[PDB]
Amino acid sequence: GPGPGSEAKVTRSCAETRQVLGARGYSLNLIPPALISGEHLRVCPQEYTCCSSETEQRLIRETEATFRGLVEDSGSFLVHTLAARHRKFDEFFLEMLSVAQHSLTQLFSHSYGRLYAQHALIFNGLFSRLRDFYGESGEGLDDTLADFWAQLLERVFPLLHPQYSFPPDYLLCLSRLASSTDGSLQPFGDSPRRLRLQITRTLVAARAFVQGLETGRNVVSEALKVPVSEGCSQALMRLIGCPLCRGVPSLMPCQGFCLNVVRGCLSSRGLEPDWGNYLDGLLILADKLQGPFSFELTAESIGVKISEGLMYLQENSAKVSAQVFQECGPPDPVPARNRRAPPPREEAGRLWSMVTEEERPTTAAGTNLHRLVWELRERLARMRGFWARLSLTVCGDSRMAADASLEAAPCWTGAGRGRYLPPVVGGSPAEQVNNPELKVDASGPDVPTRRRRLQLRAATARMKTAALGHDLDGQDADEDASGSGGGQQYADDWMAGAVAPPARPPRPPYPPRRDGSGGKGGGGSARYNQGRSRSGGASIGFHTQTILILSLSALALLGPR
Repeated sequence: GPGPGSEAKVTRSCAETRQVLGARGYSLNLIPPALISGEHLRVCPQEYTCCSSETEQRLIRETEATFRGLVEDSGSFLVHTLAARHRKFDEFFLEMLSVAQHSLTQLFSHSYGRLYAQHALIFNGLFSRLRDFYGESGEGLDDTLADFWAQLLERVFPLLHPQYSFPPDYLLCLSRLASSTDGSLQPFGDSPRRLRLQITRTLVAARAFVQGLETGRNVVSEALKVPVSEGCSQALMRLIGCPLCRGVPSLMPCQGFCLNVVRGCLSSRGLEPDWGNYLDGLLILADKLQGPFSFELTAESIGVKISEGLMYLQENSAKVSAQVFQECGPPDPVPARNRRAPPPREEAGRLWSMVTEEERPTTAAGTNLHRLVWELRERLARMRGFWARLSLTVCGDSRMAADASLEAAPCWTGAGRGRYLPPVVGGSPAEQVNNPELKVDASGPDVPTRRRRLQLRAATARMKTAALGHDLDGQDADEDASGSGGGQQYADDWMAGAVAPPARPPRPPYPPRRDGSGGKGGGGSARYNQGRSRSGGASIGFHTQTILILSLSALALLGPR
């Protein structure tokens, strides 16, 4: 194949190797000027060499460091963007929570006057619980939304009818009436039904999205904590450092040889098949938050849904009075007057009024929401192939080292030169079992890969279910249904140690695993500890999150006390 021209030089000259590695800070006395009268090579073929064993080991470490730099920088970007998506999403929610709250204060102070002003804490208290629910700390928002209307009927009604006496029996009656006469649509119309349904189902869809982004952030952050195997460091030495130790720095690796080496180095790709399903859960959910579960629309609509209920309260005041002064007790005599009511009192200070509507935010607020869901949708989708791109990037960079040539021309194949022909395996560790250059047994994926793969699926199920507007009190079904899911299994370490008269610290006979371990003390889900297990106990380390708890058994040795 075609390639660049070369200068005639002494065959396998190690002086040239010294020029290349001396620039990297290698001690010059570790590299002879000509091939050493020994082989000294263990990872590279065992032949005469320019590398002392120290030089060979330095190259293994240097190539491993170069490898890690290309993976970690691309991972730091993904972690950074996941944090950026998270922060940007939360800031508009916090903003609209505050903007709606002020606009409601302006709306109700003028439209309802003292009826609102004396009770503003109740209306603003709701907003604090909208935020607490968003953070999963105030999940009892549904009861807060029910109590909101009970408090209003208890406290606004006596101000509408202040001629009547309201002992606590009537006040408590008014608070109960709201729950029984909302069924008849009298004290607030159907507004309580509108308010309670829209807010809760929108917030769980948004909360699921926040939880998903955090799940991804923590999945990727620990995926980079998967160590580089010693087999990878040796395969990387075969990739780059070996022809240099043979005194030929011009030979650089075939892309197909490289891809197999790098794919074997990346066991973290066990996260990949659930990474796609996890991002699909976010993407479907993101589309739902654009309109029917748009929180920014919901936030403003709170004002209208409450104002409608308070208008029904004033309109149906006579109808509510008919219930209050029969169910709570008889009417109070009052100094009612006939003929004509007095004219209303006016104020010397200019009074103002305003009206809110259930319209989506406009101009900058509307376009920021539109851009938010565009940035969330495109950036998440593009990073779906991240785990595959890790393998392609490292070997694309290695191709460009020899950009003046093609693999049609001879390239380095680990132990020699030519064109690489064996196949390149796919992704996940399952395909790395078939890897011809760096074989990896898929039976033992790394701990972050095992634990975080589970988290991706749990998030997937919740986000797709919440996309329907379903509460997050559902299940981890992959059918978006109420069927049960998750569970997993756990094992523990039983230990025994006499408390008295001997004071022996606890030690296992054996940890009873699913199979009972060597002591055969198990039954699948059952775990048994046998033998001289007096003064026994157990240590349980949960596998889904690092949590460790202890227990003890009342089997103290005691002796002939």
